[PDB]
Amino acid sequence: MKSVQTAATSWGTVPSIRVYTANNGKITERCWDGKGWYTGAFNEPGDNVSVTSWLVGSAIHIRVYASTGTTTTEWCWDGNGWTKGAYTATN
Amino acid sequence: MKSVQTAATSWGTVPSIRVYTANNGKITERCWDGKGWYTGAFNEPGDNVSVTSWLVGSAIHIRVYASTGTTTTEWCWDGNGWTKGAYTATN
Amino acid sequence: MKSVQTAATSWGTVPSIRVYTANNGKITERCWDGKGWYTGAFNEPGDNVSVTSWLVGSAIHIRVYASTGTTTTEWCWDGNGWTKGAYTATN
Ligand SMILES: OC[C@@]1(O)OC[C@@H](O)[C@@H](O)[C@@H]1O
Ligand SMILES: OC[C@@]1(O)OC[C@@H](O)[C@@H](O)[C@@H]1O
Ligand SMILES: OC[C@@]1(O)OC[C@@H](O)[C@@H](O)[C@@H]1O
Ligand SMILES: OC[C@@]1(O)OC[C@@H](O)[C@@H](O)[C@@H]1O
Ligand SMILES: OC[C@@]1(O)OC[C@@H](O)[C@@H](O)[C@@H]1O
Ligand SMILES: OC[C@@]1(O)OC[C@@H](O)[C@@H](O)[C@@H]1O
Repeated sequence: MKSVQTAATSWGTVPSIRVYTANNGKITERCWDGKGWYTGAFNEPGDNVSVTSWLVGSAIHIRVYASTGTTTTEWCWDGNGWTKGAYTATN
Repeated sequence: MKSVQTAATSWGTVPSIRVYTANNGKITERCWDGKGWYTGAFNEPGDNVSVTSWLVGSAIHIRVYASTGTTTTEWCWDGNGWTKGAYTATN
Repeated sequence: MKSVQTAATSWGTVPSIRVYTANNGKITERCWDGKGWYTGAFNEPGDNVSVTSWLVGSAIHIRVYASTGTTTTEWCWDGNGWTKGAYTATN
């Protein structure tokens, strides 16, 4: 019995938390902004996940690294929707 | 599981570091505060681990996400003990 | 199928990002500082990887925890080359 795999990030002092879970090839996102957990907009394929985030002033930026096989895809949140990032592995 | 699985967080400029290792279904904690590595109070079940933390002043707040199977348990350090948090993977 | 396993850290407001990938027993590093992804100096054996980093002023310090079997090795970046750290899982 394998286990799901998670990645977590947080920012500010409320704080906001985002937890990403890779489960059966699908990565989903749960969100905390101080008043209960809810399901976020991130939904992308992957068996492995890592995450980092940074603030510019008050604006959060999130990068999620989703891996299937040997291919890692980066996904970007910059305040107005998830988009694919430029990340590639060694060529 | 071939190898153990780790997660790490750090805070301040000394820094303090906490490293969580999932090994044989148990997660344990090693701590650095600038003066040598020692074993921390965290000990909970899990095959997978992730962590995030934030400061309020000089006071650290840690959240560890411990997963076994498809069950992810959030553990909260807010200065005095590890308490089960409100996190669920789905409302 | 099995997939590679990653860990990510970031700092500053550009930001700089480092992504560590464990692939078939080797951990390598990809780097972003605003101007394209490139291959970093980090290269160490391991089947699992986690990372944390902290700034002291504008100087970044990175700790990478590489695991093979039950043995976790800490690798330290402090501005001038990767060195093995004092981390042990026991004692
Ligand atoms: O406010 C919720 C939300 O917009 O926060 C930023 C990202 O985590 C999004 O996926 C998420 O749906
Ligand atoms: O704004 C998108 C982006 O430029 O952000 C920094 C890195 O995450 C890049 O790979 C990514 O394409
Ligand atoms: O000083 C050690 C300690 O109290 O630091 C905060 C948490 O990491 C605890 O598990 C840990 O025992
Ligand atoms: O104080 C505990 C708590 O409220 O902290 C913020 C989140 O980690 C919650 O899931 C958790 O229950
Ligand atoms: O500029 C790239 C670099 O020096 O940045 C700090 C560390 O990530 C190093 O491994 C890496 O080669
Ligand atoms: O400067 C290296 C070092 O002292 O930094 C703090 C911890 O990462 C230690 O394990 C490590 O040896």
